Amino acid sequence: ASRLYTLVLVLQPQRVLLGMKKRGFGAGRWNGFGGKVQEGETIEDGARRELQEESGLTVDALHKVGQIVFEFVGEPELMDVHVFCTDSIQGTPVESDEMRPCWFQLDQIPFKDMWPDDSYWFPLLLQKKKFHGYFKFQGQDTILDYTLREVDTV
Ligand SMILES: Nc1nc2nccc(-c3ccncc3F)c2[nH]1
Repeated sequence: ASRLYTLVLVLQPQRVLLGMKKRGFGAGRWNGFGGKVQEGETIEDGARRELQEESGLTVDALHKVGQIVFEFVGEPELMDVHVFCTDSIQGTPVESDEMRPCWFQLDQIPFKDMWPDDSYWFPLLLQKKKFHGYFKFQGQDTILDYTLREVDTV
């Protein structure tokens, strides 16, 4: 019982693009760009589509960097998040009713205003490591337990 999601991080040598979600699930936290994968769509095509819908950017080749499975206690569906990065985009990040984008220097990633698991795996993404993670949450703030391991093949 799992549902597919994508997450794209635009990660350049000295800065990363994040978006502040304004409403809905995850609102109030900085995040990459992503969402649910659609019927008849590959995961990578879904990742590219979500980047455009949410940020206004067009991506040239996505790299698989991780997979994170989220369990929220008391919710039946696990969230199977496929994480991608890119360093080459076209377009200017667009603020909309759903998302406020901002570039961050790597030393200033706003972990206090992100989902708490990001503090664990974002540093691997910054060092160009690939990973498989699992995080069990109670509510949206408490990690009850987790696993996180580096892998050679996502
Ligand atoms: N960067 C990041 N960390 C997260 N932690 C827990 C959940 C989610 C999440 C957000 C939106 N849709 C699905 C999800 F699984 C996270 N996204």
